[PDB]
Amino acid sequence: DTKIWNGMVGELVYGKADIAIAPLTITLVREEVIDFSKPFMSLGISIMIKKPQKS
Amino acid sequence: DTKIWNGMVGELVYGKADIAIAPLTITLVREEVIDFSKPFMSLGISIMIKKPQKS
Repeated sequence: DTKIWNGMVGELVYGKADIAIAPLTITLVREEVIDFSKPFMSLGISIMIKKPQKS
Repeated sequence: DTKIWNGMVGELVYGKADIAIAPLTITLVREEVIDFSKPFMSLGISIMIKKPQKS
């Protein structure tokens, strides 16, 4: 609605913060306003299930 | 010895090539001379063993 970044990006875009060292997912629209470094931690959606025991 | 980049980077640094779309591992010393994009394919060292035989 306002197209105003909240959160850490709103602290980075609006001069409130100097840098971010945080679990920030690199997306397209986030690089449109700030600059990421290269990723330090690759990840993806994973399947958490119960550890099974003796059906 | 010569500190001359061979390969695709030597084609990119020395103006021979315009861009690289190739399996190029992003390292520190490679970014010291050219600019990578964000990685399109995360990977790592994997363990190839024999598939369990059907004997």
